Amino acid sequence: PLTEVEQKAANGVFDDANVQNRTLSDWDGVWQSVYPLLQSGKLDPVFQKKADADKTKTFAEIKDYYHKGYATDIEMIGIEDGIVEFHRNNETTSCKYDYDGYKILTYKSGKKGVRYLFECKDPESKAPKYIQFSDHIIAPRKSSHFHIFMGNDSQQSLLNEMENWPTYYPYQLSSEEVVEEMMSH
Repeated sequence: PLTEVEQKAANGVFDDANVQNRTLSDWDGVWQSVYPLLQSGKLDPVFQKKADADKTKTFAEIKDYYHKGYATDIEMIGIEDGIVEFHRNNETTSCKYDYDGYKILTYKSGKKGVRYLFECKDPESKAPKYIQFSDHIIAPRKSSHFHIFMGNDSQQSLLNEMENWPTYYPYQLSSEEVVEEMMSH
């Protein structure tokens, strides 16, 4: 169900002229952090396969890399009617985020990605001032999973973040299915 342009953009290959703005509604739904799967051992098959297929890397290096990447105490995210909710252990923050457009990034690998930028302008909210979505999509399309960046300093600080990228799949997916997607999608 992917066009050549979408399929290549998914793999970090695209012309900048094909990148288009999106809206918050692309990430509407209830979403679950993948971090507990890593911690329980349920992602081990993912790292096992990757380590096997790549002769220059080991299981421990791969798992540690995703441990840094996935680490977060934000267990779920809900997005509905313009509001993003961050669920921690019993505690919950939210904001009606403003869209701020996107930024195209060229990574050290020469692959490319796009960050979709939002800002909380509610002086009453306790949610992060700036957030960014990255999900291998460069034009309007409902997301099937996403990486999110959050902070209070600047958008540019987040643009540089490459170590920690808390990651979220639809909360209705079983663990097997989240594993299958990480192996396949």
